Amino acid sequence: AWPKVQPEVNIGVVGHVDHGKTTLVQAITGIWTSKHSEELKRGMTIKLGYAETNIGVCESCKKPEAYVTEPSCKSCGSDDEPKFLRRISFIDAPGAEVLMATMLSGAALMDGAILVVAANEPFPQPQTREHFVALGIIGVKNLIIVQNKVDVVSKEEALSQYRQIKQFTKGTWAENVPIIPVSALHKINIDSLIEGIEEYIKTPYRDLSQKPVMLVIRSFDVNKPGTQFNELKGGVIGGSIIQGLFKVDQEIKVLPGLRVEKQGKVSYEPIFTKISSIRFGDEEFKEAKPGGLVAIGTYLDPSLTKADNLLGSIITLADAEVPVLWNIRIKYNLLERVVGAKEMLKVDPIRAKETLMLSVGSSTTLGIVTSVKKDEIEVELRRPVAVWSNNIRTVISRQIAGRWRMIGWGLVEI
Ligand SMILES: Nc1nc2c(ncn2[C@@H]2O[C@H](COP(=O)(O)OP(=O)(O)NP(=O)(O)O)[C@@H](O)[C@H]2O)c(=O)[nH]1
Ligand SMILES: Nc1nc2c(ncn2[C@@H]2O[C@H](COP(=O)(O)OP(=O)(O)NP(=O)(O)O)[C@@H](O)[C@H]2O)c(=O)[nH]1
Ligand SMILES: [Mg+2]
Repeated sequence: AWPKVQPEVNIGVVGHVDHGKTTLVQAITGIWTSKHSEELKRGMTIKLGYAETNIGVCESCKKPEAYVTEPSCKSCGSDDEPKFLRRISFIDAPGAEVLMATMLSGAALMDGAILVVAANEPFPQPQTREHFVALGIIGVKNLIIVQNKVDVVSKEEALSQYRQIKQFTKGTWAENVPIIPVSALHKINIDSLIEGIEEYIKTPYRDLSQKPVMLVIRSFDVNKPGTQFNELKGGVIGGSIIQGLFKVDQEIKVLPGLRVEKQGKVSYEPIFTKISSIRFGDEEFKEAKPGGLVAIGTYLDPSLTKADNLLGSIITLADAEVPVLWNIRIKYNLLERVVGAKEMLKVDPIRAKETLMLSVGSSTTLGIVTSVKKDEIEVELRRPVAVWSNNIRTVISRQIAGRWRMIGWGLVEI
């Protein structure tokens, strides 16, 4: 048998709209990540999608077919049980250009990524470029490029695009990134991709001694109709542990917390609760480490967590000291041009009184620029952000021609 363990690594799946990200995650895991009504009706990813799978290898078989996602080697002609390697998970991003902020929130959770490129579309499409640039900025450099939909192009066409992809990465941080051709729809060469994931997206070192921090991307009311009181539960908060670890029965807090009134002014009150349960996928555990998206059960009124209310928050231990800032100072750099537009225009300098969009951890916040210098801006935010470490990465977007566009990045200075 294979052990039941949490996933130990998060692999992002990014790329231009409809290039096959969600279908690729389904080919690997058997799971369709889209769970929302609007997603099913529109046939698109809107919220971050999630799926897990075990990975093993049949030691008597040849590679790549030796790599499997279930405890059988019958497919490669062996009655032996495959050796368990690890459990992995996928963060499935939306490709829609209007949803770049959601992609950015997901990239904060990624240990590595797959950039999906459709073989039957011109290269490089706007969000092929934009998601690529985003990965570089955020530092998700453990990248595999997947050439998808090879089932609907000729070998000559696939090879032509392959050369253009290598020339695109030439002279960049991604110069040595592998390109793996697949058909996600027809599950062709998926075993080669699994081998690639093992080779190029290793599980990173973790620091379990660091103060526990979870970035929140989901929150739920888990109570269903037709249930007895015996099985009813408090609110559930979902996200990624980025350092340390959490345990059942630990006192925790949600930051910045709840928007309330205090002294005639808007304030955020830290939400204190206790961990009632820990789940990854369909399995319960007593503790949670980095890797995977964890569901933290709490004793909170489920009305506090319903419908992703706490998206963008962080969770820490109750006694942790974490800055919660209404005003932030950013040591920044600007991109040369707007890479996500159909026509890439020059990026204008930041000006005082501009409204910018700031991506910090899983959070997305608008703010007004109150100060500009050569290397530094100060921003007054509409909602405070939890800043759990010094020099956390932020991504800066500007509204250009009616769309939020990534224009730069920086370090939040505390
Ligand atoms: N021929 C072919 N079609 C594919 C392949 N992979 C995906 N498609 C098709 O491409 C369409 C989009 O697939 P989807 O996985 O939803 O793409 P996406 O990149 O997740 N879209 P979004 O950016 O909106 O999340 C679907 O009709 C799907 O069946 C493939 O390998 N071959
Ligand atoms: N810690 C913990 N997580 C749970 C518990 N029950 C469900 N979850 C997690 O919460 C998420 C949603 O649960 P699920 O029952 O699948 O769907 P749901 O509760 O109907 N959510 P929604 O109403 O948003 O559809 C999943 O990630 C699941 O693993 C629980 O008792 N404890
Ligand atoms: Mg999708």
